[PDB]
Amino acid sequence: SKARVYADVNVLRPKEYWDYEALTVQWGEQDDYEVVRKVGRGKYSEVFEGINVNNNEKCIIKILKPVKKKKIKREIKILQNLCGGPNIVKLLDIVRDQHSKTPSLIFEYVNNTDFKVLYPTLTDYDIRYYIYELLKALDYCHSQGIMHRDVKPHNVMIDHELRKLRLIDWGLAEFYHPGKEYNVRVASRYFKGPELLVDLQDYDYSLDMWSLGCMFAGMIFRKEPFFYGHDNHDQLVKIAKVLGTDGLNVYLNKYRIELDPQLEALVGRHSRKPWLKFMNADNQHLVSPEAIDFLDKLLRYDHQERLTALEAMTHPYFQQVRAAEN
Ligand SMILES: O=c1cc(-c2ccc(O)c(O)c2)oc2cc(O)cc(O)c12
Repeated sequence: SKARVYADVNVLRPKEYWDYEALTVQWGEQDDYEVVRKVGRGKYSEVFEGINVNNNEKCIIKILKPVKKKKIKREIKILQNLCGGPNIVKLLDIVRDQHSKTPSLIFEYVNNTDFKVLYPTLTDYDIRYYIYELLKALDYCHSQGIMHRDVKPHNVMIDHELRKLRLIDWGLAEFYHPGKEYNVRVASRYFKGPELLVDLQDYDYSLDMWSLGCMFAGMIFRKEPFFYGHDNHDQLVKIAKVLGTDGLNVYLNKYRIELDPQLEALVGRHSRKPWLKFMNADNQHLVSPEAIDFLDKLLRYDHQERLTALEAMTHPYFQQVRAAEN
């Protein structure tokens, strides 16, 4: 299996571009940046609104928890490679504590509203707009040879007033190389593509399109997370109970994959549930044939069948957003 688009990006570029292990970091001044207030946290970092003391401008200070240096340089390399791309978070500086050497990444500040509060207020038009903005970021990183591998609302910062969106947390992102077998313990459970869940390791940028599909279903159906598995086995069961097992079977057969007996037994057999069965009084104003058609084209078991980010942006679902831009 191989990407249908941008498969040669890292092939054609100098090794300096994707060989992140050979990076030697230029450390800035730790004292340029002061923590103002904690805003976020996760397994690998803590995140603070900060102040650049030279120019009194806001910034984000992402303090990294202990991890292998390889992973730090990977995230730094990918951020440098993508800095300036549409809707990609801007890495501004890289600094460290002198005594403990704990690194922090300094980013542009985005005046975010949390998705659990923001999304329920978004009109049908806003959903189209912000998803279009997120697609610009994904097509860009894909075009630059990078898979994000952790698309989810928690990693999409939205300053709603300015209608500004940024794709953040590149800490699980990787360079795409034709034929490479990747770790499948990426993404957050509710957003893991079937490839991850059945152990297909030669995946590509299309993994992000599945994750975007999950985010999008959660928005239009007002069911967050859309596929709510308690563990990775359960996650595949939850998918199969919507897409149906006949489709899973064709998929597995195509890529010569068999499930673990325990996993196979848990998935069982399930008819496909048509998308309209998720419409209700709460989500009615958001669910249209174009939304459904676009969703259907993202949530396919076969990663090769999913729309690319570039095709996604051209879907008639976005035609109003494109017209506003043109
Ligand atoms: O502007 C924000 C920027 C970031 C951020 C930026 C880059 C990252 O690699 C990351 O992991 C988080 O994270 C936030 C997290 C928040 O809760 C609120 C925010 O405004 C931000």
